Amino acid sequence: NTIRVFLPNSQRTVVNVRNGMSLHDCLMKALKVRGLQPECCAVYRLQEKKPIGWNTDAAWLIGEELQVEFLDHVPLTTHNF
Ligand SMILES: *[C@@H](c1ccc(OCC(N)=O)c(OC)c1)[C@H]1C(=O)c2ccccc2N1C(C)=O
Repeated sequence: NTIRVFLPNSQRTVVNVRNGMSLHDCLMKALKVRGLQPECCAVYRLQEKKPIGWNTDAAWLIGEELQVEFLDHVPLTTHNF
């Protein structure tokens, strides 16, 4: 049960989905092997780009195309403690 995921810089990957798996868990490895972390990105369902969260249950998205974008490079609030 595969989902098509478009990535930044014209890249693209297919990921496998099991029931209950979150989007984060479904995409973690496919992003890691391309040098990307979900925490640095936003994800969308193509339907237009509709934003969805990283805790979306990916089983409901089988059959759709998703898109991953980098978050804009703006400073984060300090969290060192
Ligand atoms: C990726 C990363 C990039 C940008 C982030 O947020 C930008 C924003 N204002 O929302 C982000 O949030 C977690 C992550 C990578 C970084 O480039 C980076 C900078 C600072 C802190 C953490 C990170 N990054 C992570 C989480 O790997």
